[PDB]
Amino acid sequence: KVFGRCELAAAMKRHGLDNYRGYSLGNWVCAAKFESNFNTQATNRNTDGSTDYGILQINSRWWCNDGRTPGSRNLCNIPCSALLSSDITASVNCAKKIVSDGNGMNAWVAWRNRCKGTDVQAWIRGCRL
Ligand SMILES: [Au+]
Ligand SMILES: [Au+]
Ligand SMILES: [Au+]
Repeated sequence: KVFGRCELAAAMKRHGLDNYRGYSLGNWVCAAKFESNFNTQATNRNTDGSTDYGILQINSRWWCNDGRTPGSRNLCNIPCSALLSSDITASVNCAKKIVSDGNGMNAWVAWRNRCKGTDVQAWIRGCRL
């Protein structure tokens, strides 16, 4: 599914991402925009052989098993295809774990390069939350 901006904001809000680890909702919406263009099905291969899955582009090197990422971990203990569902619960729950691990949202390259230090509240503007 390709979410609408305020549609994703609302769904991320109900799953408890708004100020989760101090990251306002706009950070999560901004990161999803630039990671996946709000598309739950987005998949992108990394140069290292891993693949990024879903609306928050969670990586197979560390977080999920896709069956083809040799020498890697599955710390969310999920097949990566679970990250492509139109229900974003699995992506969210895995991301809480990622963002909690000491590197915060800097684990998301699109966030660090396109969201961090920006006026991210603009991503939730006009949304009913
Ligand atoms: Au949801
Ligand atoms: Au949830
Ligand atoms: Au994020």
